[PDB]
Amino acid sequence: GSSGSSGSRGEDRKLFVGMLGKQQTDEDVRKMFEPFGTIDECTVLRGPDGTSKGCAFVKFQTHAEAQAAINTLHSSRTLPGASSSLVVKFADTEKESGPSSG
Repeated sequence: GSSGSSGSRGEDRKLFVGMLGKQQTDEDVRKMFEPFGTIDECTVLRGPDGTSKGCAFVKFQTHAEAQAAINTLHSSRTLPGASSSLVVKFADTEKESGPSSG
């Protein structure tokens, strides 16, 4: 009842996608994630042989849009030859936490 789903911690547009296949690329993911918002920055994590390690970061135009995707995309479909479904969850960027004076 207009409550429950909405409410996630981590104010960060960027998102961490997993369970990706060599077939799926920035193009697919982008056009596949766009349907849930306008993407601005999309980078895929690959190795030396341009092989999709199985993860990619997505940066929507706004947070609201970011959550939208996950809400659904998250464990939604099961890309070809992929153990689990499309694992979509907010991403985390190195931070600086610690004592203020010392």
